[PDB]
Amino acid sequence: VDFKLSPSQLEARRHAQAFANTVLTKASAEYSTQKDQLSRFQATRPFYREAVRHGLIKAQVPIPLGGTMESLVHESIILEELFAVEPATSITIVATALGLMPVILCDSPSLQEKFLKPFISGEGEPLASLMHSEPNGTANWLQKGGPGLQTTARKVGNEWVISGEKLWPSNSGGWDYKGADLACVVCRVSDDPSKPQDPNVDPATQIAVLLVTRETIANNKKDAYQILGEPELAGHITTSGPHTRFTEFHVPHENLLCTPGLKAQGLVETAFAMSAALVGAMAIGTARAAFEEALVFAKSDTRGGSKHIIEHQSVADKLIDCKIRLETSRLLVWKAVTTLEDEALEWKVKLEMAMQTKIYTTDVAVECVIDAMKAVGMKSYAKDMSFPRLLNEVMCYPLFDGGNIGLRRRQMQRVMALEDYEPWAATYGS
Amino acid sequence: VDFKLSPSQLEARRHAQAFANTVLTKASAEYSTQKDQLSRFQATRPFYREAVRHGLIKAQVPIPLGGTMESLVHESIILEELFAVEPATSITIVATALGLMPVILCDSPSLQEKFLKPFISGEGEPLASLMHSEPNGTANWLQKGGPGLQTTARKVGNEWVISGEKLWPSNSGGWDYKGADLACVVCRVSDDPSKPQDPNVDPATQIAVLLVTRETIANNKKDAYQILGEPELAGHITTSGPHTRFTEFHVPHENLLCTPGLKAQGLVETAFAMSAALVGAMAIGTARAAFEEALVFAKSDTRGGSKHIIEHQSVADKLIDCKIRLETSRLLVWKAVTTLEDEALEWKVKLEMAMQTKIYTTDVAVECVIDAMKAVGMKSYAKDMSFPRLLNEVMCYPLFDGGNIGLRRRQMQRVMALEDYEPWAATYGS
Amino acid sequence: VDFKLSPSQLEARRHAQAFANTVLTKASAEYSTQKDQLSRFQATRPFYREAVRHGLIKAQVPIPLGGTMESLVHESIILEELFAVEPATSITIVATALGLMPVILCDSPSLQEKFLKPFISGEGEPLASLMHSEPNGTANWLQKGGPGLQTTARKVGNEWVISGEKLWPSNSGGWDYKGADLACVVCRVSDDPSKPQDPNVDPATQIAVLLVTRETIANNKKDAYQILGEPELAGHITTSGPHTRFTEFHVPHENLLCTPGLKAQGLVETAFAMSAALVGAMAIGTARAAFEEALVFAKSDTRGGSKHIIEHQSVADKLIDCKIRLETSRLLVWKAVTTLEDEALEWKVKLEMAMQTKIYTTDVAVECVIDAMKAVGMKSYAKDMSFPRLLNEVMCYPLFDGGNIGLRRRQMQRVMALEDYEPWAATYGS
Amino acid sequence: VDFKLSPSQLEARRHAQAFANTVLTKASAEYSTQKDQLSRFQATRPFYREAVRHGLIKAQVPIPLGGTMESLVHESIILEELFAVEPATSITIVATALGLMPVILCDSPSLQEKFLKPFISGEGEPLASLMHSEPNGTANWLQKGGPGLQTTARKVGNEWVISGEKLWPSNSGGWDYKGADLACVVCRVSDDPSKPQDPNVDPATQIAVLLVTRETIANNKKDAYQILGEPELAGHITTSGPHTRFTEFHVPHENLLCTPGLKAQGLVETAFAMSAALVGAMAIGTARAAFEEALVFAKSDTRGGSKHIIEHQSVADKLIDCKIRLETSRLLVWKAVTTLEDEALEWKVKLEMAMQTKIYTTDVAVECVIDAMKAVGMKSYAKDMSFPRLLNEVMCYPLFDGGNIGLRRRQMQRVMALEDYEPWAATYGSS
Ligand SMILES: [C][C][C][C][C][C](C#N)N1=C2C(=O)[N]C(=O)N=C2N([C][C]([O])[C]([O])[C]([O])[C]OP([O])(=O)OP([O])(=O)O[C][C]2O[C](N3[C]=NC4=C3N=[C]N=C4[N])[C]([O])[C]2[O])C2=[C]C([C])=C([C])[C]=C21
Ligand SMILES: [C][C][C][C][C][C](C#N)N1=C2C(=O)[N]C(=O)N=C2N([C][C]([O])[C]([O])[C]([O])[C]OP([O])(=O)OP([O])(=O)O[C][C]2O[C](N3[C]=NC4=C3N=[C]N=C4[N])[C]([O])[C]2[O])C2=[C]C([C])=C([C])[C]=C21
Ligand SMILES: [C][C][C][C][C][C](C#N)N1=C2C(=O)[N]C(=O)N=C2N([C][C]([O])[C]([O])[C]([O])[C]OP([O])(=O)OP([O])(=O)O[C][C]2O[C](N3[C]=NC4=C3N=[C]N=C4[N])[C]([O])[C]2[O])C2=[C]C([C])=C([C])[C]=C21
Ligand SMILES: [C][C][C][C][C][C](C#N)N1=C2C(=O)[N]C(=O)N=C2N([C][C]([O])[C]([O])[C]([O])[C]OP([O])(=O)OP([O])(=O)O[C][C]2O[C](N3[C]=NC4=C3N=[C]N=C4[N])[C]([O])[C]2[O])C2=[C]C([C])=C([C])[C]=C21
Repeated sequence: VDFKLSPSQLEARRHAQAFANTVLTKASAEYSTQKDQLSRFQATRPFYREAVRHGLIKAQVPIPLGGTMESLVHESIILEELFAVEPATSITIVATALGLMPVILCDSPSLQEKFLKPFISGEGEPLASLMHSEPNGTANWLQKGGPGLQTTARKVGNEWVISGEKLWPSNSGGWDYKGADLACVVCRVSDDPSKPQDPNVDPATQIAVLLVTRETIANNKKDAYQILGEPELAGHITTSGPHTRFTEFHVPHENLLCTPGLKAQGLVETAFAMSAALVGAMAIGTARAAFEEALVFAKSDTRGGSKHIIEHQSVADKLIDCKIRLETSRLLVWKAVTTLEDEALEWKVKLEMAMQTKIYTTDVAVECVIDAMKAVGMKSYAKDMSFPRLLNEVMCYPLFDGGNIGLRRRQMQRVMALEDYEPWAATYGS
Repeated sequence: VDFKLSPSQLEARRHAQAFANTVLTKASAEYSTQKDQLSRFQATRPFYREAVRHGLIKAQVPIPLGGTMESLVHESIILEELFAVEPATSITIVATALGLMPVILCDSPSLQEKFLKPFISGEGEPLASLMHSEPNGTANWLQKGGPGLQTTARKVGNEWVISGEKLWPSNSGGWDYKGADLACVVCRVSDDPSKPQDPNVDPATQIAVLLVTRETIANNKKDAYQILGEPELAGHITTSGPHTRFTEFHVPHENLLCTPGLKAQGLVETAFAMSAALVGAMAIGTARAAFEEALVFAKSDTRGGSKHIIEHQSVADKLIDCKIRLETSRLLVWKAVTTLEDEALEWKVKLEMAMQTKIYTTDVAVECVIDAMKAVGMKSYAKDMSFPRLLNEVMCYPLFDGGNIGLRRRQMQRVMALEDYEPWAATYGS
Repeated sequence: VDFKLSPSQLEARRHAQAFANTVLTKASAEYSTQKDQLSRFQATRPFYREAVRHGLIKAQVPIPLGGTMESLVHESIILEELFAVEPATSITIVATALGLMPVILCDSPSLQEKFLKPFISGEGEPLASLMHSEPNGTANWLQKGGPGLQTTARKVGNEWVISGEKLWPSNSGGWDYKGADLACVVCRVSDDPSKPQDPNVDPATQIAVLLVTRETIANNKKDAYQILGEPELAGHITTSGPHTRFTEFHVPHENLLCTPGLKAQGLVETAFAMSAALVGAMAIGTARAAFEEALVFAKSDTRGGSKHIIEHQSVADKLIDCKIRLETSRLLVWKAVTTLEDEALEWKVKLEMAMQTKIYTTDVAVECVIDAMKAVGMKSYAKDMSFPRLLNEVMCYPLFDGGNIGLRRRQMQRVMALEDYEPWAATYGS
Repeated sequence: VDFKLSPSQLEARRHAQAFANTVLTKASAEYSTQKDQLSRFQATRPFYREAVRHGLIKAQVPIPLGGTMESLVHESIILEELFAVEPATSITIVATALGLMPVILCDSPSLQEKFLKPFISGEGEPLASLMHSEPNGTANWLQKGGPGLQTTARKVGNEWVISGEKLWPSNSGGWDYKGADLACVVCRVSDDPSKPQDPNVDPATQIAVLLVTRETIANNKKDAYQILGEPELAGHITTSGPHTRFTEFHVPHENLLCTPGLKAQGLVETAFAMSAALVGAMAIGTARAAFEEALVFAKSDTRGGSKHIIEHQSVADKLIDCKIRLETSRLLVWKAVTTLEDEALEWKVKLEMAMQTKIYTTDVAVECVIDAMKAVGMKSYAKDMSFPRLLNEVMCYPLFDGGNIGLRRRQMQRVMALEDYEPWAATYGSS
């Protein structure tokens, strides 16, 4: 057991810091003047372009697939540094990574060659999206006896026809609402969409994932793909994640990611478990910005007293708590991503670790931001400091990427209740 | 011991609910279009007008002084209903109340008659402000050997001359930056503002409070009173609490609230202790709105499952923790304001109880809003629900009205450390 | 709304204190030399004797029934004082109170007069016990489709025959294992005990409560009523709540408490709800002793430094948190018991308030004891201080009287989910 | 970065597990019958003998000093397995390790060769004790202008004379109150012990460590070393940490660990910093036993319902929270001991990491035990389950080894307040 960083991992850190400082710091002056969520998102376009130019999109795809991703620890380091400065654009990079994951993870060399090509070119501003989330929710999408996903697909000849609405998927409508360069649309198979999911068939057996590109949307009637809305979010105000409606939206059979059923579900599960671990790095980045801002302040400001406020035990107690949360969180992320890369561990083991990581790091990040504000006091509440932005951004994390209460705690509970559950396999082996 | 409400307490609730429902609900339409903090405050003026017309400003003044305040429990009931709906204007009323408290509490019948007049009239939109807070902080304003308040006063002839800066005080610049109708300016006495506070002099012995009206300001040179800025707040985006500079600002000696010294400090301390108790009702109002919005959702929405989400043990646990926090908070506030009104108890007992109240209610109000959001899930993060507003609003409370970490816990610690401290005196008697 | 105590409330406190100080302080010298739970329980007989002599058992029965209970606030005040000194004997009194509650609550004046008789006499050491808890658990005793209670009753001729086992009920085997002077044995009605509970009938319709006295036991074969064992408890080491087997145990039909079904369930529910509210006073008593011991220590000990440790912000912070938990807890208890006594309120309102109180008071009491230990430091871990006993004692409360996790949160959840739920009805009315 | 365990690390776990299960499980039958703290301690002697025989005392000493300790991660693994089963005897072993640390960390080969010898022999039941703590407290022992340690020392001829009292030090009296085989006695230097510490001199400059063996004690008058008492503890009921009084107790100058002053204080700090990191594994063992008992119960008991209670969200939530605390705790411990072993890092960086580790792991262990008890319910409260023992044992951890409130939070705060404080140096290197 070793925690030492390789030269390539310290370089990744240096590269991410340089990009965030020289590029991402200029973003706010552009997006802040815009009047709504989409406009703010479109204002980030030049910065994403610079991310592509800096090789950061290509770094979201494994080397075997023509990308430059060195490992998930490198990835975790990059994301922490990025989110400690500016989640605008940073969020777009990782949302694209997620949107690429089902293609990355499938075992279809032709699909990989064809659909990952734009993202490994180092050109343009291509966006990917994993379109899973829906207006009615998704915590219960696999509940046997329940309605299931409300975006459905049926096969008609050599094509699939998609019917229904998505809500929340990042980048899903692309820069201009004519679509992400690649969307992986997750559907429930239904020959007759006006009828309820069969309560006697396992929902996981009816899952399909269809690859939709801008070409696919262009080859369809205009009214077959409509953007109905764009949520105004409490924080991450520069992201896009619209409300989309599919109506008789035709997709070539060749665009079907794999055979419908447990394998399709598994691709979705694996993608979202990988994101569950990586989200920890984002949360640490945000909470670290908070902690660091409060630490610098506490060590340089006396608040009209005789000594720097760090010298008061209650203030120090808050900063200690912040520090501990960030330290424990990073260790857990690095544990989780390494666990996920370990070919000798069973899925159950990797999944459970990923669930722990998402739950802990996101819950604790919020406490860290809030405790940092309390320590600084009143001055943390005005927008000449980072905290108002950080407070809104940090509340995203426990809720998104499969919220802790409805999704991640349930996924974990399910593993723990299996007769063969081995709690310590990721540490002490089977 | 009795918890039953009188018909007048019930009417106070009804009256406050109706005002919030019929008047306050219309405020957002007006302030949401405005570009900055001051503009948003100005947009709020017609609603403070209606609050005056509804008698709510007169209700901030005791009956023996020409006001209509029935009791502090009536007050606590009104504040909860207002803040449950909309802190805009509601904050202005309560900030005015605090700005009036030093005059309400003094032993000067002539001063009371003169200065409370416009506030008990039922007319106009008159604003009051207790101007204590400062750019450098105030947590250590009473520390012997420290720099002390940086807003100072010296007597010259039959006038006092104020030098220095205030920051944060609600309403202080009035509607137009020409002054609150009444500001109580808290100063440290210094015949030479260039020299440090005497470290062998108890800071409390040097406190003066000077009454400043729009007339006082108009009778001074142009740049003797300057508004240097207006903080943009995370929440309560329609209040005004500017950065003010006094330069050789002359005030008549007749406007000095009382003899400078311990009695002046006493009036400030007492006003802030009353507001420490009342603030709990504000926190309750915000957190209650969060709880109720989450509760309705939970009992009407299945999130794509087969049952309402309140039927999941994890969801119910969150709503349970919310309800418990709200219930204990309200009991504590009523206990505290009732203790304040009890002539048999000595100040230190009333003070310790008010500190507890402020600390508890404001800390747990934050947790209540956060748990409500975790129970609702992703939907809580978009502005078509209240939570984004409530999250920014609730974080004000542990920070403002004397922060828990620097001020209130320290005030409580000091009382607990006294040799004759009686922990249960507010309950079981001395 | 009023918090002021009457002369009788103040006398009840004074009386409880004198009894705790003069009588209870001497119990430890007797029970400490004993070898097992029963030996320790039996060694407290002389102190329960004194409690009866001080009228404390008679005080558990309302005045219309020949007892001296003044109110539930008086009761809460009494219990707080007793448990702040010594839970031994104190626990026996309140367990007797619980045992008597179903009789006190029933609609039969002749049952009341016959069975309550020895408890209002002021002589002897009468013990009562509500025999509900079982070896297999009780959290799901009313679950439709579940196995239900495993102590069952069938009617044969003019008598009932009880089959099965109880575990935990305080006082159940009396001083000598020949039985409590009054036991209320809660049973699932089953004509054939070898058959499972019918999954098609609502469990609450099958509840019956049978009154079992030392007479009943003497009138049965020696092997019909067996004590299989006595749990060795972490804390409250002088109580008795043994493992009891009923085999073909015959009970007169006259000794049936009421009609089986909802009526009998209602009496059990009501009894346990009242105890849910009163348990708060016991938890406060224990936590108060912890807080006050830490407080006195903090104010008199420098821990080899230059100042009393209460002058360290981290120490004060712990003491402040303790104080707040205690204050909020007592407010909630007094609110709940008052709510229980208000005939204008629906049962579900009283139930929900009782549930909140049990959950909150018992959870935070544990935190209060631990923090007080943290503040005192290493010294708190040795048995020359109260803390070791208090720690073990305090951990009983979240678990017993219906655990927070399996029972009270579930009872509260059920109420919150009802369509006609009124969260604030106990405060603001229906 | 790597989390995989080596064959020897995996073997250290199997070995520690086998010893706990075959040996330590039998301890209870012997100590449970005794009537007081010392008797219960004395009843564990045969189990400590077996620990020695299994090479576990030798494993508390670095290889270069003739011991068998392979690394602090190995140590962490061992302690977690031991404490998961039985802290009796396990506590004696680690308390000995701490008592050995000042000698292990000193720069005197002759002193190490001589004093560490019985402990690496693989025979007997040798005990070591770091005698720092005192009746009046030690949170403030280094406070300038404060009273300081009340165990003082003065040099008279070629000897040192110790005056004052210790309280709490593990094993300090040995098995029979004739002394631990090696005690490291931490003293404040004072020529006239009736005079207060000079408020103008830095307390750290006055620290001395004097080695005191059974021979030392035998060479003194009887009344010069007396045990005044033995605390009855809430938990870890089989350990000894007596109240000791030194009255004109003579020690050879040859037994002075190093020159009094900052270097002597540094050895104490480093020793206690190392133990701050290792304590985390002790707390993990205790909390882990709680988690595992609750998990087994939750997955095989319906509590009179129609499904196992782990199938209830609120029960799962407690087990999840326990699991997460345990996982985060072990990562932190392993990070901390790895940091401590990193020659490229500054002391302040190592210390800060050790403080964090101690504060977090020990606070969170307590929550883990209590949550596991809440999930099991009423049954966890009776002594036919482990929890009553685990509850009392777990509360020791935030309190001992320098309590979190008075000591470890203050040591950490002090580091954070320095101008050159580097928060992420143990992770991202120094700039
Ligand atoms: C890598 C990282 C990056 C990320 C980004 C993403 C994520 N996640 N994005 C997205 C995408 O892309 N795609 C998609 O699809 N999506 C998305 N998102 C969204 C998210 O994911 C979320 O999380 C979802 O939507 C889900 O949600 P939730 O909340 O979790 O769920 P719901 O269904 O809605 O529910 C709610 C609630 O309820 C309750 N429950 C239910 N059920 C249940 C419950 N409990 C218990 N149990 C049961 N069964 C609970 O409470 C819950 O909470 C997104 C978003 C955003 C904002 C962004 C920015 C992005 C994104
Ligand atoms: C009842 C209702 C009413 C409300 C309104 C008001 C209030 N409060 N307003 C005002 C007025 O009116 N006036 C005045 O003057 N002011 C005001 N404000 C402000 C507030 O009050 C606040 O709170 C103040 O500013 C204070 O703050 P703080 O934070 O508390 O303090 P400082 O000084 O800043 O400090 C900070 C921090 O630091 C630390 N420390 C210091 N010192 C110390 C410490 N610790 C410990 N120890 C010591 N010694 C801590 O951490 C702290 O925290 C206001 C405001 C607003 C926003 C509004 C809206 C309003 C108002
Ligand atoms: C007023 C004051 C007085 C008191 C005393 C009494 C009480 N309470 N005692 C008694 C009597 O008397 N009687 C009877 O019967 N009993 C008794 N106890 C006992 C108690 O009450 C307890 O609490 C019972 O046992 C119950 O328990 P719990 O725990 O709650 O339940 P279970 O069934 O066992 O369960 C466990 C667990 O699991 C889980 N779960 C289940 N289920 C479920 C769940 N979760 C969710 N959901 C569902 N459904 C949970 O976690 C739980 O926890 C007693 C006792 C003692 C110790 C004493 C001293 C006394 C008494
Ligand atoms: C790993 C290994 C393990 C081993 C074991 C040991 C440890 N720890 N042991 C011992 C030895 O060996 N040695 C010695 O010396 N000792 C010992 N111990 C004891 C412990 O360590 C403890 O921790 C000590 O004592 C310390 O305590 P504390 O608590 O921390 O302190 P003090 O002084 O007492 O204090 C208390 C309190 O107070 C307060 N404060 C003060 N000061 C201050 C404060 N605050 C804030 N600030 C300031 N400045 C606080 O709150 C505190 O808490 C031992 C023990 C035991 C039981 C065992 C079993 C073992 C041992």
